[PDB]
Amino acid sequence: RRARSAAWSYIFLPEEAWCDLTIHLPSAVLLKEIHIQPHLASLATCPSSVTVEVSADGVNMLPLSTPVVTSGLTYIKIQLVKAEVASAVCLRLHRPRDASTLGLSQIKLLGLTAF
Amino acid sequence: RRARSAAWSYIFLPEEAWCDLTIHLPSAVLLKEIHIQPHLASLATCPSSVTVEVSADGVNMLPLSTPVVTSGLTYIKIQLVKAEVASAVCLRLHRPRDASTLGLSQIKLLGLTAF
Repeated sequence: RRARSAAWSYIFLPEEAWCDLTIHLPSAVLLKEIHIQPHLASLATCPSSVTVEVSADGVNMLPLSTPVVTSGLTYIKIQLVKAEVASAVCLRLHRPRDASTLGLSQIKLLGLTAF
Repeated sequence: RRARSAAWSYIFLPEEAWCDLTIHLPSAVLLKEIHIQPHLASLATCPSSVTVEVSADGVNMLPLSTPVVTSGLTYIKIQLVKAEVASAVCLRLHRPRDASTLGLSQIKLLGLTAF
């Protein structure tokens, strides 16, 4: 807490409105919750809206729902009502409403494997 | 900048969702823009939505429009299309979306007097 430096910072072009982060798990697991941690020192760099793309095959992303508004949140916790298999998870992050830089502290993919 | 302490901090009760700040000008002036500065060190304490109540008589508040969403903004600038007389300005500030404390740095009422 109060690290004052973003772990990952993205610079937005003026034409660009969505930044993609794609996580390829080594094997397909059941996915229940996804936790995204914005930068606590500056919530101006927090994304305005985050939609979540998952893929059971890992190459064809069939996402989950509408984009969730994440403005003014110290911690983004996205929880699935239905747990679904996902060998790859892609995250489209919108441009922040005021700042032009995207600040993320940590991305967590919580779930269970079989066997 | 980076003062790390809010100039004014409000503690929210769990039942309370709106906090009112009422500014009584000594004389009625034309009002064009209202500038509200949230706490720059922590935008978790920034209000989620701010509606603006003005009053020409100063005792009967006839507000201006729907509440403006202010989540994730380093600076709240509210500008009137039509300048209206206002001897008193009241500001209802919503509870922040994540934090339970309201952090404001400065409130500015920009306008013109006659004569």
